[PDB]
Amino acid sequence: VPSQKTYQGSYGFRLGFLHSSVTCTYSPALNKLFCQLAKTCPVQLWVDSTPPPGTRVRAMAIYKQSQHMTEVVRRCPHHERDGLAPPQHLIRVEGNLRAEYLDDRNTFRHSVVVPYEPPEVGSDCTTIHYNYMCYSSCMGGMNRSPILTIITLEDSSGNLLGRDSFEVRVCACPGRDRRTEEENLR
Ligand SMILES: [Zn+2]
Repeated sequence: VPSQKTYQGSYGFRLGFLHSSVTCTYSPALNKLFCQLAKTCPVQLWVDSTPPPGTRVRAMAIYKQSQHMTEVVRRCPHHERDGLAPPQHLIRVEGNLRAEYLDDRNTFRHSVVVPYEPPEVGSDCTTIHYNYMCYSSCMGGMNRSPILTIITLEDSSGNLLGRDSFEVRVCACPGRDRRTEEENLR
């Protein structure tokens, strides 16, 4: 099972989030992103030093709870029904002409990878636009089992260079749900 532990590594890799009728909102308190289905989720990649050419960025979802971490996160039957992302994949990347949709031969886990690109002129960070294609309610079962998105910075061979992660709740009312959860967190 993929590790969720933060690993800034040698390039000082870490994620940043943007608040984007709320379609996508991030709670620092809960280290949790709340977003609507199939809407743009801007995730920022920050590094202290530019990684080597050929560096890649992979996004993968896993269940948070240890008791279900061996289960593969995938879309529900209803939702697995752009000609690029396989219908079974929860996470899609929007606006990248080099996204690769992968299925691990041994674990059957899904992931989407794009080349790492240095911040463009006029920016201090690199931003990736993710879309979540199924609701937490579809994937969580009775006791709403939460999922985590794990983002890894990798070299051309797949070797780990850095990792960061966040809980994600894909839901109809991101704004309301965040308030409810932060409320309960108090
Ligand atoms: Zn679904």
